[PDB]
Amino acid sequence: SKRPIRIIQWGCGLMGQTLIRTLREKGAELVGAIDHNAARRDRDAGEVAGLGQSLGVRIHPPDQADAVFREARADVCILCTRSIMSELAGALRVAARHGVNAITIGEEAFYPWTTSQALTEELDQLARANDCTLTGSGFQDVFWGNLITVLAGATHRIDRIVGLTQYNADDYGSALAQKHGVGLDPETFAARIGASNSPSYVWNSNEWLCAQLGWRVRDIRQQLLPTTHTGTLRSASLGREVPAGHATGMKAVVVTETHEGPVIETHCVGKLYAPGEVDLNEWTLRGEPDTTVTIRQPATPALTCATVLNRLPQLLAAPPGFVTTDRFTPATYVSRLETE
Amino acid sequence: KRPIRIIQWGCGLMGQTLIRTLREKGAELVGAIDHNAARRDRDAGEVAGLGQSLGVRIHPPDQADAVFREARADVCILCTRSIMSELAGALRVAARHGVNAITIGEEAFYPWTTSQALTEELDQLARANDCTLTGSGFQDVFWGNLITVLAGATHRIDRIVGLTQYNADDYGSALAQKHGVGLDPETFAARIGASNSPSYVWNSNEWLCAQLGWRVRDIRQQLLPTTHTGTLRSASLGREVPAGHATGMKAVVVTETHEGPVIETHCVGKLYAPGEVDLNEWTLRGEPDTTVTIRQPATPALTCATVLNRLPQLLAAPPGFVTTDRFTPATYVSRLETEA
Ligand SMILES: NC(=O)c1ccc[n+]([C@@H]2O[C@H](COP(=O)([O-])OP(=O)(O)OC[C@H]3O[C@@H](n4cnc5c(N)ncnc54)[C@H](OP(=O)(O)O)[C@@H]3O)[C@@H](O)[C@H]2O)c1
Ligand SMILES: [NH3+]C1CCCCC1
Repeated sequence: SKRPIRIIQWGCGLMGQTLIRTLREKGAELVGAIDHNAARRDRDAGEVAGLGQSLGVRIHPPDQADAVFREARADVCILCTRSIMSELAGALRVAARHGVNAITIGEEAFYPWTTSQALTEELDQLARANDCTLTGSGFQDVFWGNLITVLAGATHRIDRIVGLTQYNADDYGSALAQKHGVGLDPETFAARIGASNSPSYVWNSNEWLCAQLGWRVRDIRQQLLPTTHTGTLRSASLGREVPAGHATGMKAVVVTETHEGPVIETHCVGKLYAPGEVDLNEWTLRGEPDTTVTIRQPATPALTCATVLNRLPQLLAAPPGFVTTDRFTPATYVSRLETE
Repeated sequence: KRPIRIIQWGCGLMGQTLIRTLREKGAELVGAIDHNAARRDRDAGEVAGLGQSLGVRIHPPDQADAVFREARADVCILCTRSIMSELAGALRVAARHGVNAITIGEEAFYPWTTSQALTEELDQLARANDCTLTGSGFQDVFWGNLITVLAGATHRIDRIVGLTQYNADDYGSALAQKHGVGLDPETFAARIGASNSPSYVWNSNEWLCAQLGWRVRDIRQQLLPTTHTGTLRSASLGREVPAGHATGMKAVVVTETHEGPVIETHCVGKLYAPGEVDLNEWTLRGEPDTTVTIRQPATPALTCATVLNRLPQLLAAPPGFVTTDRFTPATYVSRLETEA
């Protein structure tokens, strides 16, 4: 006897709407919905997600999260809100206090152990105390992660791993556009983005690779450079026109040096696209032998959401704590989001 | 910790690569078997092209029991033949001496339906003697965990479509022979086409179904000769193949599941005209559609490196004939060492 996995969606923006539609297609049940956005509070989650039949799941503001957790009897909270642990920790604490497993697409949560050590250790203790698992997943899990380590499993010697990834700032909400400096003039970009040099998404995903490959990080160097176009580009995400020479987004170059010798160099571009530009994911393992993998035009948003859903049975089965996916076996295709 | 102790059975092109590379990863060659007249009584290091002899004389197979009793080996690597009926002799010797065996023999990757009785016999023998037998090679990642790791980021799979191509000349006589290299069209039809023996991707498609949790309903295979407009040399057979003779074999395997998804795999093993390269391109068709390309895979080096990376898992695995779908994916290993 199987029952649907019971999901609270926290963040009912572009990604959250995709997850609401897709979790139901896999046989899961939406049992709670939280969003602070004015336009969405009090609407039916089904309606907002573009379903034709309302779900009977009212979107609550976050100040009512404890009420929606107590009512919902959920197996899992999916959190699609912000990129950094400081801005995710509040929602993760709520899920943990209620003993509800949580998975976030928030990029830092993929591997936050050094970048937000104290928040991660506190959440790990709380999740342990309440007998639930927290984790970070998304596009990184396969495409900047297990894709590379499965190919490393066919490699005799690795000298260097080199990654090139690119995604469209317009496909995601304002947390991503903001992190990438979309619409900033060159001087403001340098001063706000370049100067503060906050860990890019591939800072955390390169640490995940080292953890799964069994390497120890010695140093990480990052440069954030504005991306630019010769014409004006419109940001539907931030609702701003970006004139030629203003930042259309950010290229991050991260070089991860290990004690063991190998280095991971990852170029990560989030920007507005000129006509004919597409998502990229290309990796080379340099050593013996040299191997290059190319994903032809990854459907980055769809792939993000599908790995989150495929992870859910492993998240339920996982031991309690904040357990990053480097400690899991790779995500497997799940036909139905149901549990015994 | 001590080096893993390896008997190399088959000291041809792949066996020479393994002898050189296993030592580079900190394993120790303790035995060598080869039936080739040119290699019998020579030092395995010398034959592998090392400048310093290893003190390991290549024995003919009629002396295999003697080399196993003497060597006290942890692992036998078997690089000889493609099909279980031709591998069984060596696997029986390894198992009777309680030594773990891993073969690049392609049927051994997943032989449970194609050679059921041989596999069940070897499984009980291996169990009686407290050792693990398995099949690995290029298939393990590039026709296997590469696909299932991408499947982990997929919402719905309708069809998996594979195109792979390798150079018949990179592997020695047994593979050239299996691919009908140098056969005239009539002999090809009669020996190869007519008998329709399981191509390598018959067994690898069954492995994919086992790891994705699908049940095979039917498998259909067409074997067609490959041809060139010019004469080509097989360095493995040392013969010229004139225009219109078989330069190798294209296999098309359609694997239908009870669940609905189908795996359609196109597999070409042939002599290469100038400019031709190895290929490995897969599409997961469904939601979303994902295409992965390996740019000119170094198929031989990848075959050997995944066998070595598998060794710690082969030692750890329970006794019996345990196909690699029951293992977690191969992981990059720096040092081939074991306890006590
Ligand atoms: N790991 C990955 O592979 C991956 C993939 C895609 C996106 N992401 C990231 O995950 C996050 C969500 O992406 P998205 O594109 O769906 O952004 P989005 O369209 O802005 O949607 C997020 C929703 O959450 C709301 N929100 C933000 N903070 C909240 C809080 N504390 N409580 C309740 N609701 C809150 C937002 O409201 P407002 O609009 O009012 O702020 C919005 O409705 C972003 O930071 C993005 O970078 C990660
Ligand atoms: N951070 C998300 C947006 C695209 C890159 C990886 C997933």
